[PDB]
Amino acid sequence: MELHKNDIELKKYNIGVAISLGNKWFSIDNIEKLVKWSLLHTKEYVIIYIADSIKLSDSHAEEVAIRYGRNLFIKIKERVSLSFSQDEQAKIIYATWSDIADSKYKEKVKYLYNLYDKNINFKNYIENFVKEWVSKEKRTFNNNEINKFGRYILEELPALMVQVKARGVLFEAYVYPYKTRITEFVGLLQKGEIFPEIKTNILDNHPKIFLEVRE
Repeated sequence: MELHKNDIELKKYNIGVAISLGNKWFSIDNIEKLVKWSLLHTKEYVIIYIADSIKLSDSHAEEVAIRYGRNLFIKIKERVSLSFSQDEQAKIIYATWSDIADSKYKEKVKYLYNLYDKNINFKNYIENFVKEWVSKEKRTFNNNEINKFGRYILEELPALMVQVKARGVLFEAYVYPYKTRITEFVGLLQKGEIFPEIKTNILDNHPKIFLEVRE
């Protein structure tokens, strides 16, 4: 379980663990290993949050937090309190969607929402994103559901792109087991190589660092 870079063993960064809820790789055991890896390599804190989710709330991410995320976090906490010492447990921050989606963050989401409504090339590219995901599944989805899912990605996009605070604590880097179409998309966005208007408006030359960590 190692990094797939000298600043990492110089422990320059706090590390987030970006959990994909319902993704088969994110067993409790694989989460515990990412948390162990992060505690060893982090500057100080490890931030655990739900990074995506592929009506009790107008915000999809918030609905995921209240319906499933809490019970996920309860299981992670019990596992950690058996696997790690009290002083290591003190370094872990369980960041709900509310701890992340502060004022500044919601302005970034609203910029993306309005771009998704007023720019058809952006809507279409985000929608084509969803279609390739669910082309991999047996289940089928209409165009209205596809357009709904596209909005849901946008809610999580700033957290992948910009360095943000979880309950007062900046984390510059996050770990994820493999490159995805999303992490490739974010990489182009941060460079201004795709939809340059987004970098100009919502990003700021401290880019969120993606660390690929797996067995």
